[PDB]
Amino acid sequence: FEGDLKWHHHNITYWIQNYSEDLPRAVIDDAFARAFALWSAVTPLTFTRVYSRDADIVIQFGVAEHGDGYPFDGKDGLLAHAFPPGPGIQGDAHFDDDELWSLGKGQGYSLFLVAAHQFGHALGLDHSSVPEALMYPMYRFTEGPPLHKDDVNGIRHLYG
Amino acid sequence: FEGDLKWHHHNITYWIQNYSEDLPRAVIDDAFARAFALWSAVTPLTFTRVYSRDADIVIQFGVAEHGDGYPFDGKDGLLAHAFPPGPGIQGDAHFDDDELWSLGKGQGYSLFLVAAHQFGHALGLDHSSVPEALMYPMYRFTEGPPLHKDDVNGIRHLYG
Ligand SMILES: CC(C)[C@H](C(=O)O)N(CCNC(=O)c1cccc(C(=O)NCCN([C@@H](C(=O)O)C(C)C)S(=O)(=O)c2ccc(-c3ccccc3)cc2)c1)S(=O)(=O)c1ccc(-c2ccccc2)cc1
Ligand SMILES: [Ca+2]
Ligand SMILES: [Ca+2]
Ligand SMILES: [Ca+2]
Ligand SMILES: [Ca+2]
Ligand SMILES: [Ca+2]
Ligand SMILES: [Ca+2]
Ligand SMILES: [Zn+2]
Ligand SMILES: [Zn+2]
Ligand SMILES: [Zn+2]
Ligand SMILES: [Zn+2]
Repeated sequence: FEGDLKWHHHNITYWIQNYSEDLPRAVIDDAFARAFALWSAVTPLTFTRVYSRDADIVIQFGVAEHGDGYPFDGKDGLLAHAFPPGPGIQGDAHFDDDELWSLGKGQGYSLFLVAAHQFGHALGLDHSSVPEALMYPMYRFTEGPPLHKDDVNGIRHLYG
Repeated sequence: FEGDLKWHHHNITYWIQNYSEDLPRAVIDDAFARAFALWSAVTPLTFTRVYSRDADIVIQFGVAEHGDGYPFDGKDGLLAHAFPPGPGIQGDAHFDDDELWSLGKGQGYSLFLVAAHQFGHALGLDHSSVPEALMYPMYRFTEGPPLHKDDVNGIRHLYG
């Protein structure tokens, strides 16, 4: 509630600028697609993968300094970040490639879960006080449906 | 916090209820004393160690669910928590003993710097937006003085 920053059109586009070596390109594309699908279902927004610098949400993996002014910190600590909606850097989502990206139970962080969390930020969502919620600021691996009442109440407040 | 929760007396008392086995008791006593020393310089408050359950700030090391419905999660993730000022549970500071507590550069998390962050919450400070600030909610080890302008502006907003 320093805003509320939101997108001002429904058909949001995204560009996967570059890839991590941790997973196959196809797997990465799918993790990101699944992560948008979670928000797609609960909002009037649609997400279209495009191959253009002019996409609303540009996705990159970057280690340390990746030229937006906000260095990653090597392994652990900061996992990723996303800028709230608006023009340019705003809306973009950056994943620290000093982390080990994976999917499923085990090593590293689920690219899916972390992307779903970053994309909530890329839609204008802040952190939730609810510990189970996707937008709670602490990563916990879960096999369960990632969205909870508080996440859905949050986007509904913005787009609903 | 909610309505700027703050203490309404100047002589704040604390009780170290139990001890982690990670460090000598004497080192633990001194780590916590130093953490209070940092907030006493910039505030009207003084902190007196007492040996009573009626202390304002009760300090304890615990694991998982530990009595307050706000459970810890084993090694890593959540490090500690403290409650804003007020009666009973309010003001108290809990340290996850599934973490390794240490001092200096190396293993584990510095009890001194974590205590200092927790005690700022136990005085009524919320999280800071400024990544260097002691009240920034990401642990980074540092040898430099812990307080930054944002922390001290925060405490002065509460206690003048
Ligand atoms: C803003 C970004 C750069 C980014 C993000 O959230 O997008 N990240 C920043 C996150 N940090 C925060 O912005 C933040 C904001 C508000 C609150 C919090 C927070 O409350 N964390 C818990 C704080 N802890 C306690 C406390 O601070 O007293 C307490 C409230 C439980 S703590 O135990 O974790 C803790 C304690 C002490 C300290 C400490 C700090 C300084 C000195 C000494 C100690 C730090 C943390 C964290 S991140 O770390 O790379 C990240 C984290 C989680 C996810 C995620 C992925 C999938 C599913 C769910 C989550 C993705 C990315
Ligand atoms: Ca953008
Ligand atoms: Ca990192
Ligand atoms: Ca990686
Ligand atoms: Ca923990
Ligand atoms: Ca108390
Ligand atoms: Ca321990
Ligand atoms: Zn970035
Ligand atoms: Zn977040
Ligand atoms: Zn507790
Ligand atoms: Zn904190």
